[PDB]
Amino acid sequence: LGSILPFNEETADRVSAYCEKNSHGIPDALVEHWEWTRTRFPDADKMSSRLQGSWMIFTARDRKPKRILEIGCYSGYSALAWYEGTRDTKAEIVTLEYSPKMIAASREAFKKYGVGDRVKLIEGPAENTLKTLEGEFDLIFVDANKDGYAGYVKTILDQGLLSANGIILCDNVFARGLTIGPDCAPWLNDHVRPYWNGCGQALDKFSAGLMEDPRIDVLLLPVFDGVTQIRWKDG
Amino acid sequence: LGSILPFNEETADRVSAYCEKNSHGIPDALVEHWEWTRTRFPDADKMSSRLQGSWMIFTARDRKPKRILEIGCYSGYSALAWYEGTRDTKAEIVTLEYSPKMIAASREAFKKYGVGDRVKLIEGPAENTLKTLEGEFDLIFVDANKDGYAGYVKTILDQGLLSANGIILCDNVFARGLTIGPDCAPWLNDHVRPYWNGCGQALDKFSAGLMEDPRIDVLLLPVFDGVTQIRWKDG
Repeated sequence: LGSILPFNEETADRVSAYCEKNSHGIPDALVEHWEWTRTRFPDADKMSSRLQGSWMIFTARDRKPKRILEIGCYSGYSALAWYEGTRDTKAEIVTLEYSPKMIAASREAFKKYGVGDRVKLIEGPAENTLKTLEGEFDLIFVDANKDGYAGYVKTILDQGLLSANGIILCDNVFARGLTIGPDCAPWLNDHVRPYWNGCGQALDKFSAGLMEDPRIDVLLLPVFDGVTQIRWKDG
Repeated sequence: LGSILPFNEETADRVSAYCEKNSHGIPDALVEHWEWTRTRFPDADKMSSRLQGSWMIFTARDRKPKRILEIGCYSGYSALAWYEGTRDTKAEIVTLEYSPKMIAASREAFKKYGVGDRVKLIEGPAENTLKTLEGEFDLIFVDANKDGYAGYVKTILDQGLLSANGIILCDNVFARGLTIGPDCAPWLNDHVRPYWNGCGQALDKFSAGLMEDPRIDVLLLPVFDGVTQIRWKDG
């Protein structure tokens, strides 16, 4: 038997709002950023919910990571979540982004937000800029091109970019359900179905490959759009 | 739009099985106890998958708590998961139960598994026994009587049973969706619906009440049957 409650669209949305009502919210400045991102960007679908911002901030305050790595910055929403969750420690936040528009968008938001230089944006293809990083990170958040997740994790592990007691959090691993199977997101609009199906197929192979890597513990958590947790096996 | 993917019953079960297939499984000895629990208590109407077992183990290996408290032992499945995930740190596990058949099942299981060295089962009304505990716990798992959650958490916080860096995880907070409202679980078996509706009312009052406590950060995570994370507010 299963670990997922079945909801229709209306009710899933309603239960999300219930979680937000009954979870501490994100700071006002991050709400304003979120609303702005939604207003400014057509592809604003790539950005998390307010609840997910709460989850990122909770996670940071709980784990207290010393360095955070983020693969995929988009409009900086999640970077600013990590920044908020780490004010007491002034953790370093390294975030990688490929898209010139998102790069500009992010520096813009980061500028505006008043973040100090502990937030560092590195520009260029992540598969390459990842390889150049020094040291190790306590929390790594992966949410860039879905067809690149397998490569990213491989580089993280190979070069020891994940600290001993760190975790990798990979986002959107379900591809709305299409990671599991083509008939698993019947509600998707026709114009985005080819995209999610492509992602789903790549994330399926990604997920399978993780199970073949004897260095790590893997937990695919059925929350949000699917979150894979990865840690170094103790073992 | 929200943070929860909509799935019909069939598809939700398929996605659940996908998560199990693509997460490290629980040990053979724990699979055996899981089977035993489903047989001995076939009317349990209990959500406790292998995946949740994987989650509990991953969580303990990750967080490395020095001591674990759980309120609601049932058949000892979760206690044994905690045991597995804390093998190399020798963590103390204190579990509270009041049902005589559950106490019986758990003692038999704990003896068969050989986990008595560091699993301590405390018998009696958890309301009262919880208050007798001393020290602090790094991880607290609450899954007992749902009308009790508010009183358990208040005792935990008032007596400082939660360590500074610890977390409380409260399970089944959604009551199958009925916490959010009576129309939120149309798939549910009507023979258990009065029961879960009653739980849902209590858990709604519980969730609202958590938001009024200035001492804590709260996140209601839409995973499994609803998991509330609680920590001390910084700080």
